[PDB]
Amino acid sequence: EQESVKEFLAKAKEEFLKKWESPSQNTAQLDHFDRIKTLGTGFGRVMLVKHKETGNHYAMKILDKQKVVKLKQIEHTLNEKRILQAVNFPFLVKLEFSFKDNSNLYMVMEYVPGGEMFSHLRRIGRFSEPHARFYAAQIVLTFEYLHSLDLIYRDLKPENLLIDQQGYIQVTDFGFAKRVKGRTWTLCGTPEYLAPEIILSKGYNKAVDWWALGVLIYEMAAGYPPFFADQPIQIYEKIVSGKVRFPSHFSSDLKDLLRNLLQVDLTKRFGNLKNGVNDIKNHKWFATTDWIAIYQRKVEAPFIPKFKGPGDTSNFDDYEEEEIRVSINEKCGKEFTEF
Ligand SMILES: Cc1ccc2c(n1)N(C)[C@H](CO)CCNC2
Ligand SMILES: Cc1ccc2c(n1)N(C)[C@H](CO)CCNC2
Ligand SMILES: Cc1ccc2c(n1)N(C)[C@H](CO)CCNC2
Ligand SMILES: Cc1ccc2c(n1)N(C)[C@H](CO)CCNC2
Repeated sequence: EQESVKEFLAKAKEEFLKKWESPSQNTAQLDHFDRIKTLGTGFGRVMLVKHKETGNHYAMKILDKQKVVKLKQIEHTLNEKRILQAVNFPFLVKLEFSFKDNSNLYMVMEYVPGGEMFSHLRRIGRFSEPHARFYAAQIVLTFEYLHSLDLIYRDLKPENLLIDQQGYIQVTDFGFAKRVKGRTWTLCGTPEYLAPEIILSKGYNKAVDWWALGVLIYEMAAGYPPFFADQPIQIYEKIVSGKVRFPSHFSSDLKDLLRNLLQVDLTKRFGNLKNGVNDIKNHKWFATTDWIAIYQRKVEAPFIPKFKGPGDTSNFDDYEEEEIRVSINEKCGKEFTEF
């Protein structure tokens, strides 16, 4: 559909609000699926499952209700599921089902077989600037979409970006995402990717996602993130200084974009100025990017992950296989009424 960015975002917001104000609930149950393999573990696990009637594969995120309460994650788990059931964008993973039982919360999403961007980045070492720019353009469009809905993402990093069968990104986890008008205050995220105003316990806004994009672009093009150290306290000291050194192989345009995204003063940071996302989209580093062609998935990707079929797990790693235990008695019912 050929139309302005403004009209596209206006309709996107109308559609999001309809699902936001009436969330879907209870759309499957656990014994509708066969368990295949644990894909990741950290109050929660991600497991490859297969729907018994259709044969379709899904990634099932399982959260232990007792651990969420103790780790003070209740509102974040409610945010994640409510946001995931309401969004719709080419680079966002689709939630197909959600439900809960006596012990756990379950979010059943499309399974993306290509693996995490993190794995591919670490195998190759670094991405060339055109390869990094292909991925970065998808994040810029996704953040323009999310921010226009008043959503902040708050966990951009290579482990949260999966690569699909066409070589495009799927942003998968929404565990820290939140609908925010104005400012928000929770400490969350991952140390290497935190903006200075999060570290300093300030009231912060969507500018923290544009800072995180600067960290991601740096890490994709260098092979390592710009602020790193053995301990979080030392990482935080480097972030708040904002002193950054760039590899000599970085182009001048890449360095300029990064100095404007990794701007410690949030009131001067690209993405947070009067022209908003257009200061990023119009930057010289993106001069070759065809934004419509990226959105429509018409650009050939830099590479296609190797995998054998929709159930192949070869691009994910191996974890001890543990039970999914469901109590005879219901736990934490009041806390998760809305889920
Ligand atoms: C499909 C899949 C596998 C492994 C993981 C995963 N998803 N995700 C996105 C989690 C966050 O939920 C973080 C990355 N590591 C484990
Ligand atoms: C009762 C309540 C309201 C709002 C919030 C909340 N609890 N908590 C504790 C979360 C963490 O889950 C972050 C702080 N801001 C939102
Ligand atoms: C440059 C331009 C114009 C119009 C649009 C556009 N880009 N994109 C890529 C959006 C998403 O941002 C969807 C396609 N239609 C509207
Ligand atoms: C294997 C399995 C099944 C069911 C349960 C279980 N384990 N355990 C041990 C839990 C967790 O302490 C408590 C008992 N209720 C359900």
